[PDB]
Amino acid sequence: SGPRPVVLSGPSGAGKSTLLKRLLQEHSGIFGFSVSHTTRNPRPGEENGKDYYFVTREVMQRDIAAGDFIEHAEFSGNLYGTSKVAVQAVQAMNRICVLDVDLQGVRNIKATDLRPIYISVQPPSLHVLEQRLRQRNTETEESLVKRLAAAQADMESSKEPGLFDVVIINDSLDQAYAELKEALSEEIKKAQR
Ligand SMILES: Nc1ncnc2c1ncn2[C@@H]1O[C@H](COP(=O)(O)OP(=O)(O)O)[C@@H](O)[C@H]1O
Ligand SMILES: Nc1nc2c(ncn2[C@@H]2O[C@H](COP(=O)(O)O)[C@@H](O)[C@H]2O)c(=O)[nH]1
Ligand code: ALF
Ligand SMILES: [K+]
Ligand SMILES: [Mg+2]
Repeated sequence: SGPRPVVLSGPSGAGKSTLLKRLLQEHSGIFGFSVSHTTRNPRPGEENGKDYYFVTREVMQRDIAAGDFIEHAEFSGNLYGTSKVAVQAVQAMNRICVLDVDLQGVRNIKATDLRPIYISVQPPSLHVLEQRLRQRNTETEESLVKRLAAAQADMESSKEPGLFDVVIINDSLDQAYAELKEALSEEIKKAQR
């Protein structure tokens, strides 16, 4: 009836992070980022407590047994999870929770009662995704290949009926960001009432 959380997914290197950062900055009073937990090493320019909760695998696994995570899955040999407190933190600020998860996270979230909107940020082609991943250069050659492999599997699943409410083709960043705003108009209107 009113505002609902937002689940944004897609293949690695498809522009999900950049689209969210512009959305969060331009709409700080509407959207709050869900800070997931990860076991991978921090990228340059990454800050703990904002992009992720950078923890070791022992710390992450101790939290899984403690039940701190609404969802969790492994990706590229590193652990990821959405903590229950991460969603509650955004809810405590009267903001729409925006989550960045993989395909496994989306299916896990389909079980939960958050009832979010599902947005898939897709590249124009698989080859373009490789170039954008290679330009970022934050992954090893082996990690890039398996990230490419998971991209195509998530690419085909993006066409699953009823999985993604809205699919964004990330060809032009301005065009993709405009489409993101348009699909979020109902959420922004609901939050502002
Ligand atoms: N519209 C676009 N055109 C060209 N490159 C883009 C576009 N959007 C994003 N990128 C590339 O994607 C990279 C960042 O991707 P990122 O959002 O971190 O991937 P993920 O979706 O896994 O978070 C940047 O290096 C940027 O060059
Ligand atoms: N299941 C799940 N996946 C996540 C979570 N956070 C990030 N991911 C996904 O894991 C991958 C990690 O990408 P990175 O953040 O290392 O660039 C991305 O596909 C991202 O969407 C999470 O909390 N849970
Ligand atoms: F969210 Al990414 F590579 F930046 F999976
Ligand atoms: K996240
Ligand atoms: Mg990201």
